[PDB]
Amino acid sequence: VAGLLNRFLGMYVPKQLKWEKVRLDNLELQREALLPINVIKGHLGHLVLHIPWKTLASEQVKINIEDVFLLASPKERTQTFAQALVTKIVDNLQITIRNIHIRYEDAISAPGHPFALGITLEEFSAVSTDSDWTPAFITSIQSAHKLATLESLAIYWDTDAKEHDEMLKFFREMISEHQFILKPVSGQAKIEIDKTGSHTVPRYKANLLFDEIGVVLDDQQYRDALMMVDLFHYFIRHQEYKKFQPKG
Amino acid sequence: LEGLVAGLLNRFLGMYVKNFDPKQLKWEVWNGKVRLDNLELQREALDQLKLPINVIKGHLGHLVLHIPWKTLASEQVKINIEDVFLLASPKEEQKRTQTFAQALVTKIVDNLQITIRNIHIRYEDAISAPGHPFALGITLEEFSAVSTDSDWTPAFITSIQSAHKLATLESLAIYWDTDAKLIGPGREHMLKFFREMIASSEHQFILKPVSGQAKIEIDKTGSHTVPRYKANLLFDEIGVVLDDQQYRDALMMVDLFHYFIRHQEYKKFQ
Repeated sequence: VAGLLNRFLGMYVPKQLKWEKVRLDNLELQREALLPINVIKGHLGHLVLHIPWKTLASEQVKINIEDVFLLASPKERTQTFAQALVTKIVDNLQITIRNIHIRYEDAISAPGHPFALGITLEEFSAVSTDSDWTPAFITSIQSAHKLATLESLAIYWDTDAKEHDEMLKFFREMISEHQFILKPVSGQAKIEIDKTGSHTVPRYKANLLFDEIGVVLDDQQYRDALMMVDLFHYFIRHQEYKKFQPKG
Repeated sequence: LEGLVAGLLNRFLGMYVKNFDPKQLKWEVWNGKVRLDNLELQREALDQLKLPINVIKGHLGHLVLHIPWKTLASEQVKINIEDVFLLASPKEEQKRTQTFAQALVTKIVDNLQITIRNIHIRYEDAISAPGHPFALGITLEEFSAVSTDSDWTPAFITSIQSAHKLATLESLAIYWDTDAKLIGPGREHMLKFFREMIASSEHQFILKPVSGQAKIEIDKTGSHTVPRYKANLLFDEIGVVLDDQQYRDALMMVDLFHYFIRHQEYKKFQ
């Protein structure tokens, strides 16, 4: 239990953690946490895990994360029991995250016109539900029904734009006149994941109800839109690009 | 105005329609409405999109155009199209008159009201992913677009700075068939096949039918101060579904979207 958490945590991010409730603050992620983005800097403000250790496997767990930011840039026997434990505990957990700001700044691309790319979301909630989308603690084999809830989803992409205490404020102030492309939107998504692996049923089903999406484009963004398409293809498919890098 | 608009119509039509004849338009002298039935589209019809695609077959079942000649300056044109089917395949390797026609067309399309019904666009690809042919599809029960005011009320409007359009989609569905059975350029007026599409498990739908409304505001100023494009979308529950077969082909598909988008820049001269 505690050892698993500690080891995993150790690498992404110890004596004090005792796995009794838990509480953490001001965790700075590693530069090698993972996408080709090199994490220039990464920071998680506050984190909380509430484990019902005595009553585990009867009722769902809880983890609440407050203030996580991410900054990035382009770059040149016992184990089987443990695994089943991790499976059952992760299958019915509830995650609640607020104030998340992933901002990715590219300077090398579109040379001479550096841009900053950004995703803003100040509340996300994913929980396990039953076949009929009423939330519950169901343990099932055939399919997993997750329900996520998404408040203030916003994306900004602004062309021609550029210490720990200052940086945190900068990352958190945005959540209003930046060149947003996706106005803040709130909605709910019903994901259903198949575990049978059968070829008669889909791997993923999603029913997302969103309200009032507004998307805005400007002349700079419209000009760089094709360049941007190239960018996203690159994130998603970088290994295919790898052969073309020079080997003289 | 009747003769000029008629000739312009024959230019525009002539660009996209296979074997066009000016005799194809049927006019109603009683009101000045014009209708066309059973159009055939040319292979190069979708070129304006600059995609490496080839239109094996296209069909416009019924097309009707209502023009208010008498009140045309003060009232909008209307166009209804029914049964549009597109089967595309990937492609392997006087001064006053000109000015007046441009301004006239500008007024017409600025307040045009379009309603299209029973749309099926099908992309059959056997060349890429060889041995694993697939078919992509977009179906639309109805698509409509009208020009409106600042407050989204349909009205004839002429504004120098801004253009407001309200488009409604009813029953839009996208299907991605893996290892699909292709109609092909089999020349079997295909027509029946799209007939079945008007109307389930014969297609693998990544997008189950959804209806929605788009409020678009365009800025013709070109001013940096205001966004060139604005859009507000209100939709119904959106149901997306991923096959296990489609998920294995997903990365290849991302490749395809990019290759299509960027094809213009890799032109080969000869």
